[PDB]
Amino acid sequence: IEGRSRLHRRVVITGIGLVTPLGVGTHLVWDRLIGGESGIVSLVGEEYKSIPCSVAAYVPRGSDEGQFNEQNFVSKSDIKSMSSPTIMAIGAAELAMKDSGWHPQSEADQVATGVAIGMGMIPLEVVSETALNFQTKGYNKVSPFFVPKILVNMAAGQVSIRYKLKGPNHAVSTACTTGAHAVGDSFRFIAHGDADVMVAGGTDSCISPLSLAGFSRARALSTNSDPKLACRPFHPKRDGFVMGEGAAVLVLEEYEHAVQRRARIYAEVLGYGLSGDAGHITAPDPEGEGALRCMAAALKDAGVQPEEISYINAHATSTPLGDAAENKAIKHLFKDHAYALAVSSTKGATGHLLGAAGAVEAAFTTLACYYQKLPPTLNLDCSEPEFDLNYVPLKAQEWKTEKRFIGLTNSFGFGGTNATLCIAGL
Amino acid sequence: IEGRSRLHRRVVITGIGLVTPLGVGTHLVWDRLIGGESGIVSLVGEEYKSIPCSVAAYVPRGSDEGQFNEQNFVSKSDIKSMSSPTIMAIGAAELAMKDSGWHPQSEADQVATGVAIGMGMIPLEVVSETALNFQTKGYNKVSPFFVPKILVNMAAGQVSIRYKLKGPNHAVSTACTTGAHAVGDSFRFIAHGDADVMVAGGTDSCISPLSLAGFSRARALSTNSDPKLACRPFHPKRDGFVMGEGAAVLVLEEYEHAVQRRARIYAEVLGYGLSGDAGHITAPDPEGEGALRCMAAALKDAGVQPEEISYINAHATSTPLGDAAENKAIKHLFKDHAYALAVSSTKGATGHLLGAAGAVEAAFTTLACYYQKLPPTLNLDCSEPEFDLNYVPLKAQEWKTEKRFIGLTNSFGFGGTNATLCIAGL
Ligand SMILES: [N+]
Ligand SMILES: [N+]
Repeated sequence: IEGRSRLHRRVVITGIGLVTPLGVGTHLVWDRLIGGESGIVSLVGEEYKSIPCSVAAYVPRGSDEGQFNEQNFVSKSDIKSMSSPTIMAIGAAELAMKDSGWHPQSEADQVATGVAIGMGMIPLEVVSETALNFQTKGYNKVSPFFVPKILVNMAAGQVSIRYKLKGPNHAVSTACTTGAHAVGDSFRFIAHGDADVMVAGGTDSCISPLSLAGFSRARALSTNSDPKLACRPFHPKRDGFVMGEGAAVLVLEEYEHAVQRRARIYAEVLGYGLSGDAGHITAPDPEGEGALRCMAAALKDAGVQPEEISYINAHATSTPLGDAAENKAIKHLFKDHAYALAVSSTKGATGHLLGAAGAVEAAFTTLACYYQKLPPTLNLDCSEPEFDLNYVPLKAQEWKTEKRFIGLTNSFGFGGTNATLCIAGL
Repeated sequence: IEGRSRLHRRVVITGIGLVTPLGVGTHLVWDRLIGGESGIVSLVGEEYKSIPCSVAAYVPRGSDEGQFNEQNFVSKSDIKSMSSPTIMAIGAAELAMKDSGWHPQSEADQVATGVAIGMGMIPLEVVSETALNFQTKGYNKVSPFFVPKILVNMAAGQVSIRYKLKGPNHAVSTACTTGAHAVGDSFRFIAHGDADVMVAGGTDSCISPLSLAGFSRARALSTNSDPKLACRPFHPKRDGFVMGEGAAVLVLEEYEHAVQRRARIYAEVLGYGLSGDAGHITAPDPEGEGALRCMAAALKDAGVQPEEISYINAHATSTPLGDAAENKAIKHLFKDHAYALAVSSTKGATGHLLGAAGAVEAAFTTLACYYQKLPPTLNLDCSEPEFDLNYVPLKAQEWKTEKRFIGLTNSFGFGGTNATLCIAGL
């Protein structure tokens, strides 16, 4: 005959694990973010000679609290067999599950818990080094681990294997929209009943001369040699994004499941919206039409009116055209209400985490909901007349409301692929 | 706290586009498959001399009907900006949309049509060739299109741009499960209301010395030098898969939407199940637990009892362990009903299309429903005691009886990622 009705369950976020250029550990990173810190640094080394971009954002490595020590998460042997983004994902997943208090042991809990971690790009250096090894030293020098090491889905696979997660096992690779799709897809799977818990997020760790060359050739990266100033979303002098690396993982969980085990609940995922610009492979719709459609779709999924939104964590990566288009979309969707909400882009602090960007920013939007405090857009000391909203410039803002705090987070990628998540306080 | 009831719509398949080693074009490819043909051939090229593998399945190229002519779909200029899998996906999507009669022109129809095309692995030679170019000829000799060519989501992106498809734009990358996830995710998006039409599928075209070396070092590939016999799913002498290339795209469409425009409908997508083995990085569970769980999840999603299944298109790639494990899962789940259904693997005809495998096999299962005719498992002239089911050996079987024709198609991937689709006649 026709469609029936089915139960659509409620989904909450009960844990967050962050491995980022601001540091390692969700709450330390939040403190640093709110305090106006940044992990953008100058490139070092002759190997970056000739490339127009001279800055990036690295995960700080070492044994100190807040630094990333791979050995805390994977063994020396495991290091050789997995890629850098996979290792970061395992770290972030470990931290997220510890943050959530969810460590499935029984077969039932194992099968009820899935993984949806995406990666935006293959580890290019693993491919090129192996090719050289193969071409010079022959077949027998190729590692039996080569293929599993290089596959985009192996962050999700290894997290599943290492933590015994037997539910849905999914991995998206949608360029800079990856981390948002991972969270949204996990939300849908839980709402649908495929799993009661999902370990969701994104990872990327591919800063190298070759990758920076590629993105510079696509004219995507900032050419500013000053790492303090390079990334400045909405700023008149913005000149391209700054490549970062890291992983962000969130534990999503069915609402009753969370309540019954007395989990700490940060926020509820209310809606997920998706669209395509269908315009250009790298340039965004200049009017921001795709961004408007995915934000609108997220609001429709959530059953929320534009007027009910308090905060938008913008994608705004510090590009001339990108930031302007998103700003346009926000103003066109929210009309007079655009002046009554707050928008900020946190990429000034983290850099652009590529496949992890949408997940890290879903984490920051979740924490903004939980704390009703908004992280700043760094470096925004002035703006053009077209940028006339509250972008939380420079300094964090309190945002207290007695009504429900509801936020959106946007992610857009090459290929014109767009997603928005609608996340709310409880 | 437990959630709210929402409309869950019905979803049908109204077009199929195939670019495969059996040829190009829907009913042509089906005819060849049903006729017992195969596209597996000897590897040609001196670059393959050192590697143990000697067979593969290529898309036949040329201007004859049934051959792939890239110039029919993409300009000579656009070719340079796109990878081989992207080009095959464009061809497959155009053919699928032609087959469906869906060419959206209105703003409403364009926004209602999304794209979900995945890719398992980008061609490795694009990376290593660019690396060499960068090293020896410098930054300013790197193609500005390098990053687009190495992104998994570019097939979905290009299909969106080229056919102005403005709905959800999503690209999964779950190794050999990719094509199944793309169709299932599309099904869920349409059922949920995100889109009324999705152009869904998978593409891969990465046969190269390094890729084959990788799979050989992983002990995944048949070393049989006879292309007529190399791939033989369920056979006593099976010894690894044969790598293929290609793309398969299906137009999924909301049921009322299809009826209203008087679409020709092939089949209904009833359910989608996902699981993870959480075991070995490349091998499936020897007892097929994960496979059992994803099949069972698909039946649950579809609202269908095991006894209602009449046909399974097996993932069975022609590996000792994998084929036995899937067979075990089928027997464990269906119990005595396992002897009442039919199971076949079509990889003897196409080879293993990697990220496209689950989509091509979804297409074949869809056509099995439509025609009530089952494609054979090639080369199965005998079997071991444990393989005691009806595998449609050698010759196609008519399947016109019982009640509703309901099929399953299974796909399994490295990282233990599993998916099943349940697809039925109407
Ligand atoms: N964002
Ligand atoms: N299959």
